[PDB]
Amino acid sequence: GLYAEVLSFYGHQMQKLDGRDFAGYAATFTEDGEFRHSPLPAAHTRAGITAVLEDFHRKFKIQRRHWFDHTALSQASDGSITATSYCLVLTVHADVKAPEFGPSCLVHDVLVRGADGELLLRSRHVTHDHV
Amino acid sequence: GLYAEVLSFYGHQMQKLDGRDFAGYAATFTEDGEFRHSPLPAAHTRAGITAVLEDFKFARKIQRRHWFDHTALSQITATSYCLVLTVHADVKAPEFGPSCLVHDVLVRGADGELLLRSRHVTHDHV
Amino acid sequence: TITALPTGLYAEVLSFYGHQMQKLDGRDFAGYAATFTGEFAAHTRAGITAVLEKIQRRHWFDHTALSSITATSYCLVLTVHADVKAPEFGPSCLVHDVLVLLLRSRHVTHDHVFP
Repeated sequence: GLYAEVLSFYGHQMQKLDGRDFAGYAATFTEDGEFRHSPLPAAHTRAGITAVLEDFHRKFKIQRRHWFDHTALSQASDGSITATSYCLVLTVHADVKAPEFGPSCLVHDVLVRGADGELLLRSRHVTHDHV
Repeated sequence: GLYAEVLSFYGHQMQKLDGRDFAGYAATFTEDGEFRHSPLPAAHTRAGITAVLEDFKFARKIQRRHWFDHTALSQITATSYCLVLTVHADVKAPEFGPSCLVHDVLVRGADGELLLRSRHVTHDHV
Repeated sequence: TITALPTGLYAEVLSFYGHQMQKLDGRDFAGYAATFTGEFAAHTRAGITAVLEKIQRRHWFDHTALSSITATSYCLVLTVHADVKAPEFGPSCLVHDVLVLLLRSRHVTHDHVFP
């Protein structure tokens, strides 16, 4: 049940990000949420995560898609859920049917539960397979 | 439990489509099932969906794969990413495209099976 | 429906694949072979490990379909070269598995190889 719940969490989360719902995407993080886009320092809090998303977005006629695969879960000692997933970024250009691909990434997530049973992302660290 | 069942539903459904089992694929729709390949009039009923698939360029040298990702269910309405792969004989690297959004409406069958009332596909490059 | 398999088993298979492929792609060839009981043709874990023996590969899976449990999945291999952001793709494969979670056999066919 937990595995399907995390996949569903990721499904809604990524569709917000790719739909330019940067505030909704940040809302899936804890309020002290930690996000490292690349090995620039990590962004902190939802407002910080939102700012980082806008800035890396200005470079983008463009429709981005963040595909996930092979999510692997494990329980930490503090009740947190460690998640590691593959991610492949698609960049779709207007009137060009073939997307261009890259980067291929590893997504290191720390998930938490809480009083109301809902999951939230404490931290996300993204590494690039070509780096 | 429903989320895993929908992923399972898509796994069998897409493998039918990619295996050129167009009638089996249409059988995953309701009787009045509706399919819209792009914003082209939409096909109606199993025969209409099957006919549309038969008509639409390719088996001696082409193998297609319709990958799904990030299924999100809501209220059953389903939206998933889709990426089409075109594999050519003796060519290891597939051709990619289009990248699509799959807007689905899921309902409960009489046998208790899942079925698609409607499927609307949009293309990310349009 | 009455012939459907439990949904918990389906998620368990996806999780099984998630841990399994990450070991393989991390060049943990013994850990990957440890997910077999098994034939791959190579036989037993020691034979599988030996056969497996700059570049970072990723084996993506999709559309797992279950039916001993017979499993068939799509697989797409990514080859990522150092300092090159766009991966190289291929082959696209079908993964035929028999689950008892552990594998006796994995039969991989290539979509670009026609009869």
